[PDB]
Amino acid sequence: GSGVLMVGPNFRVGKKIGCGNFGELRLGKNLYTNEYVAIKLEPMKSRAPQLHLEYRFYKQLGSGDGIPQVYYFGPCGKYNAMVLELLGPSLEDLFDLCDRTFSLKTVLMIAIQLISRMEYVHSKNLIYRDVKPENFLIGRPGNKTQQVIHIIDFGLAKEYIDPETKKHIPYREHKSLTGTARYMSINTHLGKEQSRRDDLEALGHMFMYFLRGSLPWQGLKADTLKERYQKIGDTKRATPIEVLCENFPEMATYLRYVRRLDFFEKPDYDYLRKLFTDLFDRKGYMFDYEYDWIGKQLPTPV
Ligand SMILES: CC(C)(C)c1ccc(Nc2nc3ccc(C#N)cc3[nH]2)cc1
Repeated sequence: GSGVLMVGPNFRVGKKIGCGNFGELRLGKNLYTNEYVAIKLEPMKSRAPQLHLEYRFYKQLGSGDGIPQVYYFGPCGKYNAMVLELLGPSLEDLFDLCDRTFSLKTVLMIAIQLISRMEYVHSKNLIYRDVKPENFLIGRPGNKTQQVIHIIDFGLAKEYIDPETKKHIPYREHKSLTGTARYMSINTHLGKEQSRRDDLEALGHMFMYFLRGSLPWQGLKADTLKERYQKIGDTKRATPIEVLCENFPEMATYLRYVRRLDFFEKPDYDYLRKLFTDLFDRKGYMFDYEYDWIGKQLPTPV
């Protein structure tokens, strides 16, 4: 036939975009509306499927602020595909573009939005579990949500409230480590079941990462993943919050609060946001969405 890969009745699959994957994220086009989209692909032969249920997580999330719109899920050649709204570059891409350091203003504008974003996700009975700069993308120049920080990849998500019992998932240990070691919470390092508190702690680690330019456990290597994980964990525990957050009192207060939350406990999202909006106002900053990357030349697939 054609020679061209189609998804559903109107989505033309195009070049693969982004870094790493390996052909799992491709640019696409909606031939019917003449709009570009992002297409996530998973070989039907996959060992550990994640696509179809990530799709289900999106259905459960519904339409939300900062949540990419999902258009289709279906077979595509020897692939299973999920089609979503095309977005802009990730926070990691922007960080590199800004010489690997964000100003406090930029970081606070990011943190205020991400705390709300996480609260939205949690309000849908889901815990994220995959916090990292690569999973947060700004909108597209023009498509009016370019200043909005979006969250992607719910492949590692989990329902923390059992749909039938309506009870919080039970506490337990011995969970295998798979997530990204640089940002994960200390309790995650200990093999404990993750809950709402962990998503928040991970955000904190990321905030300090942006503010300092790096984290003090970032260069640890070992002979086995488990060994690398343990080392990073030991250093996180061995580094006092007052040292990690030197010169950023509010960041220390945030991190101390989340690190001390109980497993079943619902975080006080308003409290955490106010720590940052109070500081923001105190510094005299204006929440005008003028991040550090404003004015630069942004990487784009199209
Ligand atoms: C920096 C560069 C690699 C060119 C780049 C690559 C892709 C996008 N845009 C983009 N929109 C997306 C929507 C959903 C998902 C998922 N899951 C990934 C995306 N990536 C923006 C910039």
